[PDB]
Amino acid sequence: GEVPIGDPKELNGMEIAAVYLQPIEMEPRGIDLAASLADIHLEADIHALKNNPNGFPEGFWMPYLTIAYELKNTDTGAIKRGTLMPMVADDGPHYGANIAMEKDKKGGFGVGNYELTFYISNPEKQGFGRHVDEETGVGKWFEPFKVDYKFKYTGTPK
Amino acid sequence: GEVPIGDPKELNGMEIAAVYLQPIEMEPRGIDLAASLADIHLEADIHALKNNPNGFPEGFWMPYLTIAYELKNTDTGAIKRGTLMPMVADDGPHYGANIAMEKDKKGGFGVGNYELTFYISNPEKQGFGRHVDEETGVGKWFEPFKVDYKFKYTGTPK
Ligand SMILES: [Zn+2]
Ligand SMILES: [Zn+2]
Repeated sequence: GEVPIGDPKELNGMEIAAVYLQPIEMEPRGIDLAASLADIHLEADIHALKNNPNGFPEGFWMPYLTIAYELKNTDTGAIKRGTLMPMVADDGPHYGANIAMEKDKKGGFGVGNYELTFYISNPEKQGFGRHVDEETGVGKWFEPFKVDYKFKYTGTPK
Repeated sequence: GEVPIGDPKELNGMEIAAVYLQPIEMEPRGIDLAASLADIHLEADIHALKNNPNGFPEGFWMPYLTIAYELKNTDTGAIKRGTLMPMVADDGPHYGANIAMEKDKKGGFGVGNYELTFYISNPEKQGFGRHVDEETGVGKWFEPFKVDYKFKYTGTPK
């Protein structure tokens, strides 16, 4: 199951949605938390809107983004942070991370009320280039920004 | 104002076409050869085919590839190698490099018959993941490969 986290935002020429899923078995091994040690996969779905000012066609996945996350259980105060990594599934690329929830004994990450924040930086931080000549050039990149979501976490999708 | 280089190749779930155009100005600075030192901008246009085996939607740009090129003037025997870098223009993302031809201080890269080779490695080299679970997983990435083109360079179009 895919559970939507809050409502998707249209910001800075992109549609930015958050969902969580069952833990994802991913390769290459070692880069991310193993699926068996996780309770969910947190995903950011980020695609260009129409009239994207940085030259991305409508619907294209936005690549080379840096996406940090903060996940807060507002009931318990438990907080965890990390970064999502780029990967591909049978239905296309996304940003994601396996996350231990109930499995994490270092904090109160069980069923409850959560706040999720993404801190998103533009592709130039990873060295992705942009044409700036008059003939082929595009608009300047957005400055780093945050999007916030509130959701109820009800357990690993079933 | 793109000049086609040879015939496009379809392999490993991708269409791989090459074009050149006038030199472009890229940010961030100090990575790509400066436009004034160049004669052309070489581009690799790489998009998913139908039924891409790694889950990329048809038409999507293929991101996180490592791509080198070798360019050989078959008339003079002059050969140069470099890297293509990911970037976005007003027509979307591509891999490209500004290249000195007539302006190459070594000489031998003027108007003539050329062989161009791309050497391409998969996204895992750059930390890109893939789902491997039964429900949403995708197959292995291609091993490093090359594709070859033949074309006539008719001079700097700047
Ligand atoms: Zn994933
Ligand atoms: Zn370019």
